[PDB]
Amino acid sequence: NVAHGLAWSYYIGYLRLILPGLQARIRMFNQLHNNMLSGAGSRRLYILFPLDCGVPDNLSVVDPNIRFRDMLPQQNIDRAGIKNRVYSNSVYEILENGQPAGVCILEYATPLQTLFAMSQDAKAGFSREDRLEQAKLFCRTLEEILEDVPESRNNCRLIVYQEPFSLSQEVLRHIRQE
Amino acid sequence: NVAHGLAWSYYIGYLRLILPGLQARIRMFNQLHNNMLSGAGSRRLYILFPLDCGVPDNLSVVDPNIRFRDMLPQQNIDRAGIKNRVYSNSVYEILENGQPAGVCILEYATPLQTLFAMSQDAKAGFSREDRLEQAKLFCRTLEEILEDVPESRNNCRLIVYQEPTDGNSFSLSQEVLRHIRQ
Ligand SMILES: Nc1ncnc2c1ncn2[C@@H]1O[C@@H]2COP(=O)(O)O[C@H]3[C@@H](O)[C@H](n4cnc5c(N)ncnc54)O[C@@H]3COP(=O)(O)O[C@H]2[C@H]1O
Repeated sequence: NVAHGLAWSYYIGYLRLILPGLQARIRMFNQLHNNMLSGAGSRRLYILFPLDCGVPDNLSVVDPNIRFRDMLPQQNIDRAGIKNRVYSNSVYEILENGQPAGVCILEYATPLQTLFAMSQDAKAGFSREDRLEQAKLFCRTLEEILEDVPESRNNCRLIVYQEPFSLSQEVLRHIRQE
Repeated sequence: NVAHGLAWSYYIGYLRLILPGLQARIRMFNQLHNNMLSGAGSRRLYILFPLDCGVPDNLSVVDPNIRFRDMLPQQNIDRAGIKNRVYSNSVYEILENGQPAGVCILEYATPLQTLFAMSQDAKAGFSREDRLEQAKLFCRTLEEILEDVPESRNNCRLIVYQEPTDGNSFSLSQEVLRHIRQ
């Protein structure tokens, strides 16, 4: 199942690596940028999961209420022969009525671009309904791996959504949760 | 289709991205390192494909004759929200009883690590015969995807091999040299 591969790829090749040392890179960010990620809703990685598989590379474009602030300190790992493979995250202010109402670390789940792609292939196949079906399983499979590792919930939130819808707002919702 | 998602991932999420900008970075690497990557066989990205899916992080350990030299310039891309996501590649000397035999860009196919642990997982399951079958399919799917990308053959070389369990001899560093020597 493609989705299980995508989900295991995301965990193994990324989360499992990135998640143990997030709070470390955040204590550093606060010392460096004047205690910006102070709040509890600020000390997690918010991962956007459009079930439509539509994933823009620039967030400010898509919702002008999401403004780039800085990047977390870089994290450098030897990976499968690549020396110092770089793992980098970005920090964002979210706006409400043009005011900075909250800050967080934010990105999309990259492999949904891959799912989209497979789906448009003239021989691979899928349809919108098959692709949406695989997107949900991707998400479901990712959740259930994350359970066996309670370093997840402290460190990361999944934000899942389908568009049959305010992005900067739904992000504030979760930030304000904590 | 697990291997299929993985073959599409390595391309859509990597080779699509970095193969085009590869030669610009090499020529820069040459100007900062005394024209090291001189040969046509050196100006390629060599990707190791162990069908055994045992993919260690450090090469020199797995074959003493593969020595880390330096790194290519990094390429930064805004990607799915991450600003300046970094794409980095490493350069290697390949030794032959202490004599520098060839020099290239070299790495493993990272997703092989994913099949490995997937197989080991208690519930995700599948055996060593099933993982081997999926690793093969990965390569095959990858290679057919790449047909529509004529730049690729001038930029990267897939090096597929299974390691011996029968006692036979296999030299990885030799294998890389053969490919370079093409
Ligand atoms: N440094 C990072 N920063 C932020 N997110 C990250 C990340 N590394 C990984 N991810 C997430 O991990 C997914 C799979 O990572 P993976 O490393 O196993 O497997 C990767 C890897 O095999 C190859 N690859 C991708 N990016 C690479 C890179 N920057 N350097 C070397 N190889 C890379 O592409 C495969 C799939 O790439 P893909 O990007 O689509 O998808 C990545 C991405 O979704």
